[PDB]
Amino acid sequence: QIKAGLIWMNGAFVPQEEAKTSVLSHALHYGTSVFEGIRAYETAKGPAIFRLKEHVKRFYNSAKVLRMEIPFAPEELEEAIKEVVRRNGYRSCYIRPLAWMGAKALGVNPLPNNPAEVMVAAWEWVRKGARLITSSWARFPANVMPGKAKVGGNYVNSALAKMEAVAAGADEALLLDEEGYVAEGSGENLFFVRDGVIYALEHSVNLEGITRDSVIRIAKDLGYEVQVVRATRDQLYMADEVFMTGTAAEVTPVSMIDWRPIGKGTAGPVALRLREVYLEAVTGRRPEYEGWLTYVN
Amino acid sequence: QIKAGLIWMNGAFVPQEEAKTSVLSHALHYGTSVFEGIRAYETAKGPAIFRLKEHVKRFYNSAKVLRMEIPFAPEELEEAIKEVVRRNGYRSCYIRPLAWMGAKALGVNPLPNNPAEVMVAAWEWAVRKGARLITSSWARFPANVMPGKAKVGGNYVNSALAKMEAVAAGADEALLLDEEGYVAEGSGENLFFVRDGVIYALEHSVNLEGITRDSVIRIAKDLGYEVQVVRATRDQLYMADEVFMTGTAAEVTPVSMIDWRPIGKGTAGPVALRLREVYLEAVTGRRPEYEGWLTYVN
Amino acid sequence: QIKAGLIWMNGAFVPQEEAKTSVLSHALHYGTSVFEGIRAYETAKGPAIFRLKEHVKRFYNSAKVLRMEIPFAPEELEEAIKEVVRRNGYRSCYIRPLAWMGAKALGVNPLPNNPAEVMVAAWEWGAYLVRKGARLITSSWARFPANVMPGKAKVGGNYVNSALAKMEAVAAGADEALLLDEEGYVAEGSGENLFFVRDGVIYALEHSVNLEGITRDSVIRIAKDLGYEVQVVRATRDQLYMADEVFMTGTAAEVTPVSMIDWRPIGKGTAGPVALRLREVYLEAVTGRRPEYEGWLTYVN
Amino acid sequence: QIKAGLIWMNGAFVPQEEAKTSVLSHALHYGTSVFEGIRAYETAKGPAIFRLKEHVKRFYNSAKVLRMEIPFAPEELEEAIKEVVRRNGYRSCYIRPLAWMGAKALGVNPLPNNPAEVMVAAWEWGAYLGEEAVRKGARLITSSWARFPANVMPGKAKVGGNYVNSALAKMEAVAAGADEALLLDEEGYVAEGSGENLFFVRDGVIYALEHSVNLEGITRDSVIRIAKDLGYEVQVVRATRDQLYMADEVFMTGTAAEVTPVSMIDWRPIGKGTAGPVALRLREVYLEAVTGRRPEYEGWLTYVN
Amino acid sequence: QIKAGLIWMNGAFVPQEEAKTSVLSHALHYGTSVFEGIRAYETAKGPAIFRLKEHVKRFYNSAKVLRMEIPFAPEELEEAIKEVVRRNGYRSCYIRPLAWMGAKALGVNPLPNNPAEVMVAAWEWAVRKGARLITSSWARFPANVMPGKAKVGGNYVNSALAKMEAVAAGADEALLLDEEGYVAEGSGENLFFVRDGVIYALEHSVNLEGITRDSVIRIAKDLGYEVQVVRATRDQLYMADEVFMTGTAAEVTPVSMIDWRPIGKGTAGPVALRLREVYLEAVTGRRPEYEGWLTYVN
Amino acid sequence: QIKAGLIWMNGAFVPQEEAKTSVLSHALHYGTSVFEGIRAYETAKGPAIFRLKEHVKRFYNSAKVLRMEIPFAPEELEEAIKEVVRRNGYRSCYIRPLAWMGAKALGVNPLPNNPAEVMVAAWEWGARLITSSWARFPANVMPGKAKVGGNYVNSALAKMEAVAAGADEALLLDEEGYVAEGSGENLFFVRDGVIYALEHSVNLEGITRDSVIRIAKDLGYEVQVVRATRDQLYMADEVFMTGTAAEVTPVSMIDWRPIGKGTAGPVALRLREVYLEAVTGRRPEYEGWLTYVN
Ligand SMILES: Cc1[nH+]cc(COP(=O)(O)O)c(CN[C@@H](CCC(=O)O)C(=O)O)c1O
Ligand SMILES: Cc1[nH+]cc(COP(=O)(O)O)c(CN[C@@H](CCC(=O)O)C(=O)O)c1O
Ligand SMILES: Cc1[nH+]cc(COP(=O)(O)O)c(CN[C@@H](CCC(=O)O)C(=O)O)c1O
Ligand SMILES: Cc1[nH+]cc(COP(=O)(O)O)c(CN[C@@H](CCC(=O)O)C(=O)O)c1O
Ligand SMILES: Cc1[nH+]cc(COP(=O)(O)O)c(CN[C@@H](CCC(=O)O)C(=O)O)c1O
Ligand SMILES: Cc1[nH+]cc(COP(=O)(O)O)c(CN[C@@H](CCC(=O)O)C(=O)O)c1O
Repeated sequence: QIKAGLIWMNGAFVPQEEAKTSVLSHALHYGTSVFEGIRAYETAKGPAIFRLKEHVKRFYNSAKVLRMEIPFAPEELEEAIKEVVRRNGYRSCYIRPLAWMGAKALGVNPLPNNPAEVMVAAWEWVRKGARLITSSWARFPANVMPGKAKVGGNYVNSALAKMEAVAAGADEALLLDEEGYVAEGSGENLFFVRDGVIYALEHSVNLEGITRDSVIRIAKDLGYEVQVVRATRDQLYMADEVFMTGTAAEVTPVSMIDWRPIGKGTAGPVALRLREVYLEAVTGRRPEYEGWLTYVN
Repeated sequence: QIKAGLIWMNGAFVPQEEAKTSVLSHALHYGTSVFEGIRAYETAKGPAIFRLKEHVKRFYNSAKVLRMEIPFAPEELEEAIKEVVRRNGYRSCYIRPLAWMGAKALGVNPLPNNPAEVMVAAWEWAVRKGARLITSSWARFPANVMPGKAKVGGNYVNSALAKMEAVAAGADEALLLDEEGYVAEGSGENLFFVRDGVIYALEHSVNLEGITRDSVIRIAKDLGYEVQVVRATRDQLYMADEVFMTGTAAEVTPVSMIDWRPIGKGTAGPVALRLREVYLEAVTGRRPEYEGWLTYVN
Repeated sequence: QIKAGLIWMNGAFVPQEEAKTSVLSHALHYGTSVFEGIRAYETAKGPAIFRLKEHVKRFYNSAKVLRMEIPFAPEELEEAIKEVVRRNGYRSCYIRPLAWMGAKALGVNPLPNNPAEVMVAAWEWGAYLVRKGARLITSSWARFPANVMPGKAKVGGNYVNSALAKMEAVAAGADEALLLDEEGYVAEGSGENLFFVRDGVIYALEHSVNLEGITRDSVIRIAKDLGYEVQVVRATRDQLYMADEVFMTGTAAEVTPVSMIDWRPIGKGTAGPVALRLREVYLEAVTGRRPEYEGWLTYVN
Repeated sequence: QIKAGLIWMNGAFVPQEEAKTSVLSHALHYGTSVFEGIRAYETAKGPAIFRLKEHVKRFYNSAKVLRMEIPFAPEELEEAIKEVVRRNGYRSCYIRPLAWMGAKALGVNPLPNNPAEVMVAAWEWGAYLGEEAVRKGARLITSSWARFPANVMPGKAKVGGNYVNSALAKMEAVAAGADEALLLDEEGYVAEGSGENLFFVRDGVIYALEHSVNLEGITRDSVIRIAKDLGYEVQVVRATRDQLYMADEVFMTGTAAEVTPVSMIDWRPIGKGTAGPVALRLREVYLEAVTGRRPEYEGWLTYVN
Repeated sequence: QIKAGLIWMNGAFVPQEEAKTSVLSHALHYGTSVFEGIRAYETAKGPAIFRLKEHVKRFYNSAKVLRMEIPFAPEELEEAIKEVVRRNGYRSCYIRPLAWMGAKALGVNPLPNNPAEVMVAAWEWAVRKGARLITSSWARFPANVMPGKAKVGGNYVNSALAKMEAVAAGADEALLLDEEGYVAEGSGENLFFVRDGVIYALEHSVNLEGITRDSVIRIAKDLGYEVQVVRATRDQLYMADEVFMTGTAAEVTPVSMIDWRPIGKGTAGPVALRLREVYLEAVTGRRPEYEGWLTYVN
Repeated sequence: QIKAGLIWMNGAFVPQEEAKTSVLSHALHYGTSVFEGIRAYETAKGPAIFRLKEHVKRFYNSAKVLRMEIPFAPEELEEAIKEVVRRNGYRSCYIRPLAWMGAKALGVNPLPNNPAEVMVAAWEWGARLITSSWARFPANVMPGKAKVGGNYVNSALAKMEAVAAGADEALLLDEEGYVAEGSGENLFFVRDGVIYALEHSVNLEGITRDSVIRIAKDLGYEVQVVRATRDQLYMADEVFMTGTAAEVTPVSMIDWRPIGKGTAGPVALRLREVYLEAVTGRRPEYEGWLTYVN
């Protein structure tokens, strides 16, 4: 079981055992929910939530894609997110906001079910490099599933790929789009390095990662040249380095893809350095990035 | 609110109010659930569930796709489905079995959450004018993106988007095309068209293998119609003598217009209407040759 | 120049020189027209139009796709089609019915331009009545997906794709172009449907993104009547390269044996026995020499 | 009916009633024609045609795609385009040059029909002095018709046949209650409107869509230059429908559309739900440019008087 | 090392050691070769080659695709194939005929290199528990990218990549999907599935028109099975009662699992096992009805 | 026949007639080989191999895609490549390194056949294009970033088609309809003074393409990397191809439609001249790209 503790349920905190919803909820049957992944890191000045406003903005943006109505103002949700950390006495934790279509009706159309129900829960929270395998499941085309949003149903595609990779003996799955180009990991964005240049993948059908965005800024600040391009699986095979970014994965070096060693076959210097500086940034050690932090105290 | 009444929750019936699950359930966050749609009709011999066996079989098959483990034998679920009708005193109703990944963990990989939790709920459940459809701007998922042969919760985000669009456009239902441009299926039903006396069922492609579609093809052949299974384009439908949809909820529904273009005479056609009539006769227990499709609750 | 003669213009015949339309016509700028291609053959009983009703039905079906309103009943157009042959004294000829959006406005939306203007013209064709076989070349232009252009209708704009393919084929030294769909499978010729024969079996291609040819339909019925097994399938270019025979069908092409594709000889390298036989029977049918196919003919006199 | 007046027909102007062609013209049957869309605006120095040479260049480029021969030097067409404005006494008008394959033959191959016949027509265009419609923003709906792949129809050319695709999408959108259609390419990415190019704005940055299978808009080009001149950062990217749904602003550009703010797509409000400050500003400066009020953009204007 | 023995080289047999070609051969650089896979089985009347004529016909058909010229008459190759078996004293063996572009030049265009050089080699020649497959991340080539109806050397880079992936993942074979997401074929075999007693062969799509597939369909029909040819998705296979592959080397091989999802009972099924056994009886000369498919070497 | 002379075979030079391999070699049956194309030009200081380091790196990168093991260190291959020029007395030549899967087994899986066999041979060394009916392979069908033997069946089919159609070279589109590359060259086009290099997409990352971009930028030309359609090329002021063998080749016509003036344009001609000056060691700023054999 998950140790969440007090959970914010539509305006008020309640014990975990009470945070329940009808099994007739539209989202439990049709994947009609949206969520976010936000982290808080321990700093010298107490817990700090990383880029809270960008994550909340995306939460509401994801809802707009489903024409879902969130019956709370962003400011309220932001307060609830800060409270779920305080009330549970968390320091380093992962925060999971969730908006879903309730049980007013079960016709496939979700509009009659508005406004959505909302909740916020949270729980306490490489050298060799991660091993990836390209999935047999293609990332959804942009006119099939809304890839720029974190819609529950989207993750069926992520789930299928993740299970496949794990079953194949790898750590994570790398999905290609329907055209054969690299898209993203089941829950991460991808980058590769070649001849000193850092290449971030275009958005294509992927989620516009906030970690990806953060990584790019940091890389440029450190003096690296950054290019945004479309990439094939063999451009990664031949890269000096490859790494993934994501709220949970932070910056994760990738040492192998499809049993083919990337560069030296272990985490490379660029990825390790980016990961380290990113960690310094989220823990409040870089004044230049203080704007990204929200201290709960 | 939905008037379901007593709901079967993992082996036992409980009041609708007690039928709840954690908001940390994997399926609530990642669309990792499977469900079925089954109907019971009133007959002179009491309520009869239509093709219960095929529906339960597909329920388990859908789970297989997600590598989801349903901790109950098919027979148990079948008894539960009959009892949800009995205990609630239903005659004409829609039955909704649901299997979903619980709250053991929230990593995207659902395997650690097995076995799945299960519940069965049910609730009491123009035509000549014909239904009006509009082709959706959302394409049906390719066979290597989402498992279209299964009724996986997440799949219905695609259906929901198309349905909302169709309704917002003033139509009754959406018609989705696959990514290559061919007709696929409705947001919740299969498609057929008729041309020069020949009935054309659409290939399975990326669609669900409808049980109503299956029933309709058998009925059509029994009535003596030639049936061909083909791939179809939107303009083949525009030029057809008739078009109709099939589905557990839609039964056999004639389609009189698509994209503001009238189909044939612009109203329900004779073939679709005959198939609908025989189908209704079958599900209400008035066709001896199709009694094998019914499961009498009493 | 085209020797059309008397042309039916929205209800009445006028000399060719008078059959004109404004250069501001919607169809001249946006390809918003639909047309048909119908052949009339000289028979022992005078000119006979081949499957007139099927063509007229398709003409109206094509208009339906563009939400184009044709201000004439099918019966009126069929009478006009018969009359264009008679009034010009034609025997064997090609008939070109055309409906186009007029000059009421030039907004891209054609609806405000309804109803469409209509005309029926015809000219002598096939004044004389292959063994070497036609040479095809696979085009670099793909036949339009079914959600890009309405391939089941004969919409004017559709033929830009056909025109591009045909020019390419001729420039490459071939007789006709063979287009593939966007997925890579064989679709149809720039203006014909395709068939192939392998081990005695006749394979007609599925409709996919192609026009449902009336000649294709006729050839299939003829093949079955002759006792041939006919299968409808999806095909790749190399399935054709390896076939014993390949042939095209179309109102203008009739039944044309294909002896070479992409410089690779098909079977024996010349027209095969099956295609030649189907062609002979088809020609006997259209010229009124087959009682079993009289239903397909409409004698003008 | 269209009030065109005197029309330039293959070298000479004729009354509208006489500007006709045979119903056996190749282009009337097979969409084998090319055309342009050019605007003339009133200025303190009389009517000014916007980016005439760029439009004429595209006209001849479109013909090249069809292997169509235009039997007139670009200099002649440009003069005819000027004369069509003068002769008809127009101030604010839309100009429609057209080149189509004639009636020499009706084989699908158009080569035998060369050279193409040509005409230049024009009609008054009402100037908009209001603001409510503009500030309310246009409503778009994503079409069920995909924009043609680059190996199906030549999307960089203004070929008549191409517009069957645009027409089907426009009718659909209008029937759905929207003002315009937004077409996606076969892969699912945003392409362009039935007759406009698309842009979106996010966090102060202007994003122009890549050319992909779309027409390379001359208005799009002008808008990008204006934006850069005003100090905005402009990026060229590929976009999905949901990137537009969550953008701060979305707007269309086109000779007829000028710069049109888009406030809603698929019933989902864009940003504030009305025209945004960025699109409104670009429209403002664009209009000042075509009306001869921006000295820095005078090179784009051709005065007829 | 491969124990081939005497190899037929452009007209005459030579010791294996002498069966070599220039490293400047066009086919070694650009995949411009064609080949066949033919089997001989031991019968009561000595070695018998299975459907030699069809295989030779396909050999020349494949060459036609590359505009490759085989400087030998089919009858000559057929004799060479029979001789590679008897001169080596083989009973049960696999025969590999090969035609490749030589070292006349190395421009990518192979026409200047005609005619092709040809050789015929042969060597002495899962089913119990069923094979385990995994869907590849490499899509089968579209019909306008590589000629899938021909056995062109270059094509097998796609097969090789898929097979390596499947083996590295712990499976026996790879199942490739086409670019659209539908099931295509194995890296070296065709696919079939069984549902409710009905046998479903997959359409040719972008796959090779297998001779074993052809044989299997005829046998299945002769045995009274209903056989349908269709387009299939991965989940249609997941939900099938049985799945099996066919190929010259694979013969008829039952598939008990795909992507770690058990097929039906999770072991070789009865239909696949029966088709395999009847096929073996046919190739070993025990079924008079299929004698026409055999070419006795003695 | 090819006048190659002495060929480096797995560590040692041997006469051409002795450079042979078993007809049972995996690569001869399944296209499982990788190769390179390298040129040496005459200079005032003797023969110079152009960007040897980059070609060798790509060679090993190509093998990785097939999970092919090359039993020699890159430094060893470099020496062999230089030696093949020396020992044959070559000045202006084309060098063809090749690694292929041998005859240990003929199962489709190449792994059991490792390590690969390797050889290095060499021999003394506007355009009209036509768009091919064969599409360049998608990135999940064949590894387009590597020079794998099997990949060239697609190139061979397109080249034969172009030549049969009367053209000099074939222009392939990807499955989506966009321009990809030539059967053996990369493509660029010019419009209003701006040079447009095509994105890598499913193409090979040409070393000549890379060199041309640097040259262009040094000359002051603005260079943009974009995706392109066939009609963008039809409407361009110029079009040209780049490749080790093709160097910088102007394209005057595509699909019988003249490009711009219909003859080689000014930009392509200047890039060609600077490139030729560079490879022949007449450009000090580009000397880093040359490896002198003597
Ligand atoms: C498909 C997907 N792509 C990219 C990302 C990376 O985006 P960002 O987090 O904004 O940099 C994420 C979040 N991946 C979540 C994984 C869920 C888990 O608990 O595991 C995350 O990091 O919350 C995705 O789900
Ligand atoms: C995508 C889909 N396609 C086809 C069908 C038709 O299949 P069948 O029901 O076996 O004949 C259904 C069930 N559509 C469900 C929608 C009902 C609802 O209220 O939601 C149904 O009929 O249960 C689908 O969801
Ligand atoms: C794209 C197309 N495909 C198939 C056919 C064959 O259909 P059918 O004619 O019904 O059997 C035709 C008619 N081709 C007309 C135009 C050719 C011409 O220019 O002439 C025709 O034969 O009238 C087509 O235009
Ligand atoms: C498909 C298309 N796309 C983009 C554009 C925008 O391009 P530009 O005008 O060069 O900036 C146009 C011109 N749309 C013409 C016709 C539509 C109308 O009638 O209005 C136009 O605006 O003249 C198009 O037709
Ligand atoms: C791609 C492919 N598909 C289907 C087949 C099956 O076709 P058939 O053999 O005609 O029924 C084969 C032959 N696969 C050869 C590989 C064996 C080997 O690796 O050795 C075979 O069975 O000879 C293929 O290579
Ligand atoms: C498909 C392909 N694409 C692009 C290129 C250009 O890359 P580069 O050489 O690194 O700039 C080459 C090399 N073409 C080789 C083969 C041609 C030949 O057969 O000769 C070459 O030029 O060596 C290719 O084979």
